[PDB]
Amino acid sequence: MGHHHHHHSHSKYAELLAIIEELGKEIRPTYAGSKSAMERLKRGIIHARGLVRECLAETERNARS
Amino acid sequence: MGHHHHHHSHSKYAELLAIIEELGKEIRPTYAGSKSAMERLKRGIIHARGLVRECLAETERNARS
Repeated sequence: MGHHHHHHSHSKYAELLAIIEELGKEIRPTYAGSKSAMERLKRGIIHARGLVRECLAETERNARS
Repeated sequence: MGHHHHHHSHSKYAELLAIIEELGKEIRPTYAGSKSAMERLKRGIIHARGLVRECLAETERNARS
């Protein structure tokens, strides 16, 4: 419990969270046949994957894989 | 052509990738008005969001600001 998001600092993670919390909102209008919402949904989904691949290229070498 | 992934390292980022790319598909049946699809999309998004908070809070202890 705590309706108080952290501010978007210079971080893959702060942005990655900010994207995915947005994408959950745009499900309702996308399902309701709204073409602007499905665009925002897709836009963030690809943008999020971009941060995940930045984080993977880093953390996979930093792990042992 | 970047469909080939790496062997998923024991990490939430690897699982996170697998979710978010699949959400890219989930846009199509959700927008179509499939009630099963909006539930898959949302389930994936709240799961993904949880993974990001786990690694964000951990990087909050690691990195300063």
